[PDB]
Amino acid sequence: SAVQQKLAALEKSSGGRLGVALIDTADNTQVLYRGDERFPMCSTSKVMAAAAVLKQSETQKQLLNQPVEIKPADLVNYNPIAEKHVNGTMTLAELSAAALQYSDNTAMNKLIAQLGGPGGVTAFARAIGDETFRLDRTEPTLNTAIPGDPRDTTTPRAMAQTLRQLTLGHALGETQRAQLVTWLKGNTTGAASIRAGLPTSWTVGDKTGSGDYGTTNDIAVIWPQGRAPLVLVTYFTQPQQNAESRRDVLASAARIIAEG
Repeated sequence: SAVQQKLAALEKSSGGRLGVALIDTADNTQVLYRGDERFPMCSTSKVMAAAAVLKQSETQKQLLNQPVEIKPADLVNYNPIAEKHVNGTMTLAELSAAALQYSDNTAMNKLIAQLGGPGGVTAFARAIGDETFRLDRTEPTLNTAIPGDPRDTTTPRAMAQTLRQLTLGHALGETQRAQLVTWLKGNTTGAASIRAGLPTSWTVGDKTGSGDYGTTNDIAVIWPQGRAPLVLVTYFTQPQQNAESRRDVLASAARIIAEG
């Protein structure tokens, strides 16, 4: 496969380890590169926590409007939105939007708490048929991305299938799914990642992640004009703990995929 040789070449040029899964919902064909290797999720895990809260709201129909206190002690390392509301409240919807669209880490920790800890996020993954995802820690320590460490990892294949079911499938109810899609389409952190390798005409919803070891990730749902949507996951990590982020690799991987 030409796409697999070009992805292997991109990886060699980059000096890191690249993982890719594409699902084409037209024929449900899959393109995988290191699809069964584990990669640190970093903030791409926020999608699962938000979806788990949405699933709870199918029965607790007013759950997303519940106010949650933001206190100074709740603040961690990166809280662009929560900081604007310390000693006030945010609703669970506002926290979900902040975690997804601004990668707010305090918001992620509040979602984890609502689910009863990391094990409650993992439980949701299992409930929708994802046996691979594991969330072990809260923010910010889930981003340590230590080589070989299985904590807070998943595989590209697994995350593609799960993102498909959440956004285009029916793992969530109809209003919950629509809300997730709307949040993802509204992400503000993704301009330099998958979006940058795709035609400007295509609609993307995505969630970025970054961490130590130069870990640079993006998971996306893509709606090409007049064509079936695609799911694309791109994970990348590097050998030096201090390595710089490489969002250009993810753009390049998307461009390779789009060429095919």
